[PDB]
Amino acid sequence: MIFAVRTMVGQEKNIAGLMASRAEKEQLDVYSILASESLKGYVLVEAETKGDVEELIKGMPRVRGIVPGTIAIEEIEPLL
Amino acid sequence: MIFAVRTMVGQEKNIAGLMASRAEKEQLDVYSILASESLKGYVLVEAETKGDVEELIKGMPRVRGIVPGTIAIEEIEPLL
Repeated sequence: MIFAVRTMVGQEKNIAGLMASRAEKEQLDVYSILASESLKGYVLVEAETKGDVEELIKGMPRVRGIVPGTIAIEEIEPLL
Repeated sequence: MIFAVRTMVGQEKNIAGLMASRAEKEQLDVYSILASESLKGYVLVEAETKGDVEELIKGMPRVRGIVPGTIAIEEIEPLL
């Protein structure tokens, strides 16, 4: 599933970097990460479960939470 | 411009994490980063110049280099 993680605007790359580090370190089932200045205040994360992402972002400063529901891949390209 | 950085297969997320950290730390003009297990051996990087990406990946273990030319955004979605 693709999830949108809501972040402070401008912290997208910083949080994506922290996510990638934590995902491999904690061996979370996180498959893809997208950060872009063109997508303000969101980091897109492909993961097996919502639980994976909840654990991924736990205690992360400047992360607000996960957008309810999932993101269809079709939503992504136009936003970029 | 969008660049494809060629990596060792399986190190895509690890390198993306290192990239995000280095980009903000060195204040490189790197705008977007995409890593995905679905895209084997490549990390996609949006940057102002090729120079930015060359500096981004400098001395990075498990990075082979930059794919010649640039990537049209249309190439991205089908590969995912």
